[PDB]
Amino acid sequence: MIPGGLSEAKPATPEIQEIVDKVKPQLEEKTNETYGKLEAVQYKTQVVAGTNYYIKVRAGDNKYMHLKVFKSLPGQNEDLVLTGYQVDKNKDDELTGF
Repeated sequence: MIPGGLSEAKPATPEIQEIVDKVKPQLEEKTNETYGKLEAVQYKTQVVAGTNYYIKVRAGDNKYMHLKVFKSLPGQNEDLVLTGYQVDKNKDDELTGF
């Protein structure tokens, strides 16, 4: 029905890859490097004042990049955010909380 709180990793989808595909550029200048297609692989979602996001996304090459976005409900203007990301994080890195 409505499982809130960091749950297991739901396998990414077009929406998961959208969060990352929406913060991939926010990641380029928010870290100090340039990432590439973020082929989402899995993503942890939870609830609070909207819905945060966790996403183990393939950073193009064999490298990976964890992602942490926040959902600020539907309100036009800007939407979602890149609340964090574990750069250079490999697959073994389960998202767990973040």
